[PDB]
Formats: sequence, C-alpha cells, structure tokens
Amino acid sequence: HSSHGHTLLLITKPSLQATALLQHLKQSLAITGKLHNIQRSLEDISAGCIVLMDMMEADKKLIHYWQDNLSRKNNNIKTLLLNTPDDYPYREIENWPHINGVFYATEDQEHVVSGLQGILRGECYFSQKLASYLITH
Amino acid sequence: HTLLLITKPSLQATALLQHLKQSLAITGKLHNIQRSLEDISAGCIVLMDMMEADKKLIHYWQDNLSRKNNNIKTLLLNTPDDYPYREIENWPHINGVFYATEDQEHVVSGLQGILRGECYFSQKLASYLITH
Ligand SMILES: [Mg+2]
Ligand SMILES: [Mg+2]
Repeated sequence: HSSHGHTLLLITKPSLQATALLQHLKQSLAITGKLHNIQRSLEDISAGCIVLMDMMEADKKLIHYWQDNLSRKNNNIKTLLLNTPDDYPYREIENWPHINGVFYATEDQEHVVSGLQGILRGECYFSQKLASYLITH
Repeated sequence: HTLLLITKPSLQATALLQHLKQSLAITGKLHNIQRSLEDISAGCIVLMDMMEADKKLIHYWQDNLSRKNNNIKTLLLNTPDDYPYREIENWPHINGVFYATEDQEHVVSGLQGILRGECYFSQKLASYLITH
C-alpha cells in the first residue's frame, strides 16, 4: 500500500468525465493521481507512475509518441491500456514498454478497480491467453 | 427526470454517468453522439458533450432535439468557453452550459439547480439570453 510507491497518471482527453473516473480510482484505491492530455508532451513523469493510456484517444502517431517517450523512462513505471479495442492485436500490446495490463471494459468500473488493486499488489492484468503470449515471449 | 449523456462511450463516460445518477438520485443513460436517437422520453436532461461535437454533429443534434419532444432540457458539457453566446442561444431547449472539466461538485450543484427548475448560466450569459 505504498504512496511513493504508486501514483495514477491518466493519459486521455481532458474532460469532466475523465476527472470523474480519476477521482473514483483515487478514492477507491487510496492513491494520488493526475490527468494528462494525451495530445500534449510530457517531460516530468514520477517514479511510481501507473500510466492509464486511453486507447480510444490514440491513433498511430500518438501510440508511437507515447511508446517512444515512455520507453525512455523507467523510472519504475507501469503502463495499462484503457478502453482498448477488442482485437487490438497481441503483437501490438507486447510492443508497449512496461506493459502491465489491458482494460477492455467501457461499462464495468468495478472490474477496473479490481484490476488496479492487483497492480498495486505486483500483479498484471491480462487474460490467461494474453499473459501466455507475453511470457513465451 | 432522467439523464441522457450524449458523448463518446468510454469507461470514463460511464463513471461520470454513475456519479451524476447517484448524486442526483435519478436514472440515466449514455448515448453515442455519433448514433441517431429515436425516442427521447419526457423529462430528459440531455448532457451534450461539446468536445465530441463537430459542426455536422452540432447541426444534427440541434436539428433532431428541436424536433422530438419539447419537454426536454439541454445542457452543454465540456464547453470550450469561447463557444460564442450566439451559438449557445441557437441550441433548442437550452438550460445550461458547463465549462469546467475538473470541478465535479460545481456540475452536480448546477444539475441539482436544474432539477429545481433553475438554469445554469454565468451571469453574463444569462443576461445575453434574457435580452435577445
Ligand atoms: Mg455505441
Ligand atoms: Mg461550469
């Protein structure tokens, strides 16, 4: 349960609803967090960051941009993909640096809280089939 | 009264809808801004997500919401804030405009005002609407 530790970085289109989701995750997880505009560059990324990368706001350019500059880091960070297309290819997921989970659900907040509680415990959030793909390799 | 959040479907949109439903004690639904809508029940409070609206979609939603059940209320969500007053005025059944993308409590308080029959406009925008 460390605060230094872990912090949420929600990278998406800034919106009232993104704020509502971030506040809900912060309160449910008892963690600090911030929202960052997916279309804006970032220089300062804290060490414990759990990046929630909004795939519905990402195109090929932004995927490349966020893959490129997050790989420069670590900095001990974890990337989880949010609002992920069904059938986003496994080959593409693997190419994300520091990839720790994939969220598909657009309706089940509780699903997502539970997954993030796992990440705080050192667990990834992958289906059995995707974890197997990633492990082997 | 029921909430009709018209936006791009996303986990965060569901999170906001749930928070508004729970804060206001009303039912609500999410509708994809890029899809047509047939039936709008009476007493709907439409939250129209301006960040997901381009000029074709504004024209579409202005057109079909002015048809289809004049017993509705429209509020603009995530409004750019230099959105022109004359544009706001052209929305049918316009009852409020939210600019804040960070202050949920502001917005809840505004929607509880709308439920009491109040509008949610800045003083200057209200003055513009009244004297038009
Ligand atoms: Mg849809
Ligand atoms: Mg406001």
